[PDB]
Amino acid sequence: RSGFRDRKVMEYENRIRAYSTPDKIFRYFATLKVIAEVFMTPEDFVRSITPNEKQPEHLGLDQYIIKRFSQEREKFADEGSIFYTLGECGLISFSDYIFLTTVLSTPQRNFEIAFKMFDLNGDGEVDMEEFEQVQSIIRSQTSALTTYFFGADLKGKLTIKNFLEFQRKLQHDVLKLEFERHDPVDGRITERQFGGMLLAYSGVQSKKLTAMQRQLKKHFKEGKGLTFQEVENFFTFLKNINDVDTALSFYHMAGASLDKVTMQQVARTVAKVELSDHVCDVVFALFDCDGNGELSNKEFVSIMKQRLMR
Amino acid sequence: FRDRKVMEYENRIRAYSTPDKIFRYFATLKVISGEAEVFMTPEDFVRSITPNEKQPEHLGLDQYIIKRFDEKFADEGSIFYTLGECGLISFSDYIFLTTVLSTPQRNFEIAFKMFDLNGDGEVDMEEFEQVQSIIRSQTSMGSALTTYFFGADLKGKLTIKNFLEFQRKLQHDVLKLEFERHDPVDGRITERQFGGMLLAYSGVQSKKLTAMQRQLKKHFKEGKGLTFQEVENFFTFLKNINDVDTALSFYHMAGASLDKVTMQQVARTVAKVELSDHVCDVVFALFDCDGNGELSNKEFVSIMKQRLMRGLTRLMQAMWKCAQET
Amino acid sequence: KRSGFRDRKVMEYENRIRAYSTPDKIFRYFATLKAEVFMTPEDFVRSITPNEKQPEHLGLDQYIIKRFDIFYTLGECGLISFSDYIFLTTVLSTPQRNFEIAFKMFDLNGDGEVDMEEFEQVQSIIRSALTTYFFGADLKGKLTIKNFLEFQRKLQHDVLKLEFERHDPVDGRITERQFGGMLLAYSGVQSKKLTAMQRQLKKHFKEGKGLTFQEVENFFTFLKNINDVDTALSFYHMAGASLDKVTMQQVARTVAKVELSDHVCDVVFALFDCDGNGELSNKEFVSIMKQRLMRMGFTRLMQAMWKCAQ
Amino acid sequence: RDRKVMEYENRIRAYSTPDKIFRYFATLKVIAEVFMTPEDFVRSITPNEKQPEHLGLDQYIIKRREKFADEGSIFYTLGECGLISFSDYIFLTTVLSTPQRNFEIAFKMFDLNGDGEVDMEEFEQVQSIIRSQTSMGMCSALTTYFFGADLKGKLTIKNFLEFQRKLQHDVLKLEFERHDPVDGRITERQFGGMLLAYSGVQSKKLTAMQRQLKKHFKEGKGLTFQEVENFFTFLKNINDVDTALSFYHMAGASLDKVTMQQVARTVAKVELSDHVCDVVFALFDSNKEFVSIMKQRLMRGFTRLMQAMWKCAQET
Amino acid sequence: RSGFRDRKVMEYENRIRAYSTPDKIFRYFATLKVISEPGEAEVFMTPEDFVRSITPNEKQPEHLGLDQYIIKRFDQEREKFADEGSIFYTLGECGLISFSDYIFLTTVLSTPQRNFEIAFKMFDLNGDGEVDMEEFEQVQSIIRSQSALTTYFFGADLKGKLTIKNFLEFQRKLQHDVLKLEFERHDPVDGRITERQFGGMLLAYSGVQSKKLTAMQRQLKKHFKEGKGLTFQEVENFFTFLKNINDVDTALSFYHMAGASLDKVTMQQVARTVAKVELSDHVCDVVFALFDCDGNGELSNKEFVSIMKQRLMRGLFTRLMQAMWKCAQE
Amino acid sequence: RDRKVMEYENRIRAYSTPDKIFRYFATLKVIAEVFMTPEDFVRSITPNEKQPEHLGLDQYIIKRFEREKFADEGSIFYTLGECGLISFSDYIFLTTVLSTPQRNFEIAFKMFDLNGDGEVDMEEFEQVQSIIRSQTSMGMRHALTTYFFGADLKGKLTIKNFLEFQRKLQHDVLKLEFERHDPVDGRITERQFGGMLLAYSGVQSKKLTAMQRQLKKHFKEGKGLTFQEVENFFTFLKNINDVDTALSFYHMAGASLDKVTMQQVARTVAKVELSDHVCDVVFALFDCDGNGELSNKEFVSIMKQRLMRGLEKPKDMGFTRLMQAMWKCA
Repeated sequence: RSGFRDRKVMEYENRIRAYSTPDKIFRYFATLKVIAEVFMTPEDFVRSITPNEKQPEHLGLDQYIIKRFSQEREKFADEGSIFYTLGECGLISFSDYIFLTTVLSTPQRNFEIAFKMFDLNGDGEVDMEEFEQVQSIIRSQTSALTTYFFGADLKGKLTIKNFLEFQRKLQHDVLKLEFERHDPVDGRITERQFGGMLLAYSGVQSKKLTAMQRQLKKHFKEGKGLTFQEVENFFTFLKNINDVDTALSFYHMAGASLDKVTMQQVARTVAKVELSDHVCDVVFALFDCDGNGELSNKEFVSIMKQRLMR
Repeated sequence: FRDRKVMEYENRIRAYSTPDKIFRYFATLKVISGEAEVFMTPEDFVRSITPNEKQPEHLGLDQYIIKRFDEKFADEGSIFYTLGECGLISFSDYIFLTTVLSTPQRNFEIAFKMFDLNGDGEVDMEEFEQVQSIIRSQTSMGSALTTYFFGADLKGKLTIKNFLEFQRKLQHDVLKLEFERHDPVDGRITERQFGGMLLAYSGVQSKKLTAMQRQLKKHFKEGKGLTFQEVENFFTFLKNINDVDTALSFYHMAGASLDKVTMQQVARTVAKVELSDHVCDVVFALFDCDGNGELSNKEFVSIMKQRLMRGLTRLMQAMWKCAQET
Repeated sequence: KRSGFRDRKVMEYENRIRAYSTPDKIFRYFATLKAEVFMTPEDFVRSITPNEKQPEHLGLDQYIIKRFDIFYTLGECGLISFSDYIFLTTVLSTPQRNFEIAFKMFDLNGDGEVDMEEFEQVQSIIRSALTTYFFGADLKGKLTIKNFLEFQRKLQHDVLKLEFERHDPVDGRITERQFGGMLLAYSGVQSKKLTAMQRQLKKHFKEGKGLTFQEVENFFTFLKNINDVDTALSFYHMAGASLDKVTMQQVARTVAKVELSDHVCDVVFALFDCDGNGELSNKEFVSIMKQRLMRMGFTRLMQAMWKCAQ
Repeated sequence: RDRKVMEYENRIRAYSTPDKIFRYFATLKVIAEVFMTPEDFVRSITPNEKQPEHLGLDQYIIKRREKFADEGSIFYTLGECGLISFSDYIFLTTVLSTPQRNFEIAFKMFDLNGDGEVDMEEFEQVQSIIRSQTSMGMCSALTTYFFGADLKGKLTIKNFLEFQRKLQHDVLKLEFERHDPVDGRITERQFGGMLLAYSGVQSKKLTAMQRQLKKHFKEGKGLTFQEVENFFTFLKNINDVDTALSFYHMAGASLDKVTMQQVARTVAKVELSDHVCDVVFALFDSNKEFVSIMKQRLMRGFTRLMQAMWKCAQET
Repeated sequence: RSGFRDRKVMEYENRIRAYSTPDKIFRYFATLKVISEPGEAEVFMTPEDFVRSITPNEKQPEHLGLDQYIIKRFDQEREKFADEGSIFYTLGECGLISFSDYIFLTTVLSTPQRNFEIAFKMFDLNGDGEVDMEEFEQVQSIIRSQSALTTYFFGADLKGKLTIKNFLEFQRKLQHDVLKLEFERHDPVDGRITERQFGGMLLAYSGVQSKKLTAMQRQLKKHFKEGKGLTFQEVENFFTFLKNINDVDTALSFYHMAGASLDKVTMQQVARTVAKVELSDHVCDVVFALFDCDGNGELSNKEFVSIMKQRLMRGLFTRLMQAMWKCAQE
Repeated sequence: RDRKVMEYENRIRAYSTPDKIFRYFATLKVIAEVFMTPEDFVRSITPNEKQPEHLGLDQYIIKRFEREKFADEGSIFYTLGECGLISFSDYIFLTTVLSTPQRNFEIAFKMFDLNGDGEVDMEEFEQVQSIIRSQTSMGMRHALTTYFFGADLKGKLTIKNFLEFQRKLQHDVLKLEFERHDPVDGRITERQFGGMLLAYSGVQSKKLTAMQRQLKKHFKEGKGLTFQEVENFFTFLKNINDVDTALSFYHMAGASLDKVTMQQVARTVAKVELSDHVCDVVFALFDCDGNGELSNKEFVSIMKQRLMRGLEKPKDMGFTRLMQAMWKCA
């Protein structure tokens, strides 16, 4: 089969994603050349950070699609998408690319502080140039919209409250696109796809997704599917693994069973979010010990941390 | 060796013996009433959790100082009174007080929410016994003040707020005893004792303590002294080292010199607290590269952490159990 | 509700009495009759079994009441006075070895003759109605290590049946979980390790066929030679062999001179194999058994090493 | 020179590979296979005893029906006229240390009916196992001996334990002889050097004994070999001898020369002659301590627990 | 029900193979007792016997056994005992193996090329390694330490040198000729072997893994690779693949850390690059049914390269403990 | 006093992070970036070498950005880009090239070039390193790319060229280790070469004196070893595996492990000529006791830890040496 080609193709695509210069990555994943400069569609962007999704055949390295340069022009983004704030109509310039990749992987922690740095008294404000600095610094651990951030004149102040909102939102749209790049029939994704998602940033544990489908097959949960809401609530649960971690440990030490009920519980009390009953059966299929239903917390929290961190 | 062989020993006990073996060693009183119980004074309590402090050699392991079931032992106010006795700490009070010293706020909050399913966090009496019990299964180690917490009927509840305050004052009362064991003079502490206090939970680091009294003196900055407030404050700035750490890192990179000012500025923005202009002399004295005012932030955040964390291959603990019982 | 928290605190207390109180304090708490206070065979087995809740109404100094109408050799109709307790306990515990040496201490030129006032002294030593049975009606009779061992030996058989009846068997058979729990008895919260047994059993079709009391006593005498059963299983392993249901049988046959039913094996290997193989965990097994059979340092210095090894 | 020489040797004994130990104490070479003689054997495991300096380190003596052992010393069943090959050294050293219990359980694995019979190749596996946990582990004419000349016979624990029992004995006579018995007796002091052969300070607590056996006119009598042996036999029991002494202790009776010979007859079923006891108290006086020494002497500040660990490990 | 009797018999025989003298072994597995005039006789083993005595778990014909043989009366005109051109012919007799040749072959089938190249170099300081007759006798003694073919090696006059290049080839044949005899010893049908019999060869030298074999057929039954059979050639390649377990153990470790899955594919890959051999899809299909993890096509590499090197050699906190159990010694 | 200092260092070289280690032994700061002089690099891996008491812990010689040259012409270090200065970045790479076996790179490179011996593009090489680092005790905590993959980075690297880089590096570092002993005329001391051998070895630093006394009574004491003498000895060492078996055979063969045989083993097993003097020193401290006999076992052992630069992450006596200390306290 031509499946030994995919294997070598992803290995390659992956190697780029994690060792090549920002530049090269871009010239690989981005599929649009506009007359003349290259841009990557939201889909491309996301596919550049997800490490296993293949690149469209004849597109690829230094091979893009030629597109001839009002409210009647092409639109790749969508209603609300933070990708419009990027000037174009949902297209991401190489420049926008760096910014965005570094606003995706850095913690609120860092920004909150780095901002407070330029507002010794206020809670955190930055002008057009101050911000340019907060990046050079933050980028050391990894005018499209400049006007969007500081009025049209560039004398506007950027607030940590607004930025966090900006990030907390970029993350939403990115997370949705990942749910989208799986073809959801009626808004639902497979119990297998959902796992593919939860394990993306991990080894070839892609084989334990079979250990899952069996577990579900047995208990008659073999095929409902996971809607985005369900997927998303899990991921807002995941932003707290730290608290969820130390919280799942106490339930352990207190001699309770780390089963579906206590996970749903640690979600309400530690992350103030209601988990779907199915998400838990699926987050268990592939995370309990072996059939146990005993959420192997150590192993869980681990994976989730790199998933949560891309 | 006359003192080091002694200390280096006591320091091993604190660090590896059973809570018990530690309590019998450091505790100084044994109150009689045909039955008797061993009580450690607040003084002993602090000495049992702060290394490099010799116990009265005459007292020591199982050697106490008999009293007659009455006479107060702790300062005027100290949370050590809520303990029922008059400043005394029974083996219970001890195991409890120490576990309420090492576990961070975070953990109690999360632990308390494990009961007030629909609210900030309210734990009744039997739910509390169940929170410590759980919390203790992590601490280095692992009737009088229960009324103080749940009324005299025991039917009241505790709040994660009031308990965090209880813990805040326990940490304060301790900080003051650790400050007292240094013989203040008009409320001042040696530039060397405060230094000592910092390197306290480290090792033979006590040689860089003399490399400090030399540098601190070439600059004529040894003699002004340090008040408990000056000190208490530095320690409130310590409670946020994680944010301090990752705050200095940006300043450093962003270019700025990590000098006496930057520290004080970071202490304000990131830790909402003022750092004594002289406290910084002592900190930089023994934490800056060398002559320069440039502080060695990486090493600073290192020590400061283990200082903030008195105690929290832990086979060595299990090989000890088997090195004596064999 | 907290009906369990209050229960687990009840047990914990009862277990601290049983493990710290004077023989006096003990007997009073469990003894359920009243004159002089006695404890039937049910009371006795319970006063030496941890995690067995005493009928609350009764408990401390609260016993039923009745008028004067091998637990029979004691005197009464199966009821055990207090002296008999302080005796039968010291007997049920101290091993053969000790009595032989205490007896061969008064019969230098034999195996161990012991008259009445010599038995008294033997008891006293060890510790730190039926006597008319042991030494004739004139008390000038003598007791042999042979008869005495036969005494203890039978007592041990009757106190062992007592636990087998303390599970209400259906047609002589007792539950797989009932037998397996009977073992773990003297240990920790390992009571949740049985749930993992019922699983290992349910998989290979063998979850309730039944365990004849005979199978239970044929497995206990097997647990008598542990010290050799251990040194033997260890010679097997080292000899490249495999510690499996086959061999465990062999050993029980040769070294203990007894037969182990394949079933009892499966229940044992169920909750003692290396988490699902067949490879008995000899070291771990012999440990629990020795503590089970009993009712110090470098014992944990080992498990600590293996954890860190991972 | 001595205090330094001996130490060196003791070390070899205690830390060198069997090969390097053998080649040291071994003194011969026949034609070329280096053999060691009973003398040499006992001298290898007896600490504080020096080797003929001219010989020693890879230094032997060349030879080419000259007997080297007593009339019926087990060292005859080895094939030679009393010599011990390298193989016979390894075999014997593990038969000396390893306890009966260990040999019985092994033999009993290969014997469902009886108590412990073993064909040739089985004896080889049980010996592979046994030796793979002896301090020494960390062909011979014997096998024609144990299993007929056809190699089809079976060994009994009775018959093996009996062999091992005789070996122990026959080495004791070699130890007790390597002292110089006059008329067949050994100095009060000599039998003391044996009891304390496995401890540091000898001549310290020794001369204190001589002082005490003088104060009580109990010296110069000399100890026979039967006496000395009857003692060590008593020694191969300290485990029960302990739980025995303690019992007499609590029972009220004082632990004296009498209640001891009393324990002897019941725990090891042997008669300790009076003089043997006078000598023991002479330098012991405290059951708790006493046992300890007789422990390290019976066996022969903890880098040994690391070894207990390799063992547990080898058995899990 | 009585497959038990079958095991004690099976064990007894390995114990003879592992802990007996070469003689007692020869006297047990050997099956021919050739007699001649007037009253002198000798015992020989056929190649089928020789191979059986080294391959554990194969039962010896009940009625034959210890000292029990087939009596043959002394005979290019007489009967042969081995395929056309089986080294066993270079031995002199017609495939028969004398007690002496038994001691030989055993010490040669085992030991590594390395050891032989080094021992030869000792006698040809300037050269690659030549050996006359007496020296070769020495090498054998050196290796072993813890009449018709001698001519075949050193000319008809014993005045001949033997080269490593050559001798090693002899070794190479011996090894190969034995492998065929082991394969053949599983009654092939149309030169192909059962799936179970292949596992048989692979687990041959391991303990009592004989129940995993059953676990295997099941694994195989699900994915319909139930009974296609294995050619000898398919086998011999997996076996020369094994002659590299080292470069393969470290190769699989890297593929592991490098992210990649240890599937039926990467093994093929590993064999290609590392051992310059091509593994057959079916061979891998059997290997995984015997070594996949829970049964998810994930090679348990660790325990695999472990069981295989034992098979490669025909060997008849564990180490993390072994280390310090001596480290405290140094 | 001087002891308490050294201990610290080793203890840092042993447990500290690849950064704490770097900021300690590196001696420059260019304006701003920290660097280490080849002298520093070597100094950081060789245990017991003292760091200029005025530098160390975060201290450096501030330097200002045919300029200041820091290494004997030709040195590989120059390929690092700068004038011979090793940057932390390149510090790790270099320590992970020195410690690991040639075998590994060979295998590792095969994964990315099925056809040939092995090639590796710029990013594929990033993977090899990454993986290979998981091994080393350095990277188990923690410029030239252009030299490697052309200027455009679109080039390829060979195993050959690379192994050539590794080869040339192991050398230049051995030269620097040599020079950092204060050679006169180009000769180290009988005692300093012995030092070199037992460098990454235990605290056996009280046997050099037993060695100087031995060389003494034999008029060995006082001639010195050249660098070539030492080099060939280390090249000899690049095969202690075959030399271990080679010595072991000569032994059983019956030959004595003397200065003459260890000279013949150097030739046939490594195609290198050992000099009498290097032999005299090796034997001076590695002979059994008195006879010229080599204690080959103990010899190979030590030489191995030395051949490993002590950079081979072995948790063997790890938790042991430490937990042993506990003992010597209770």
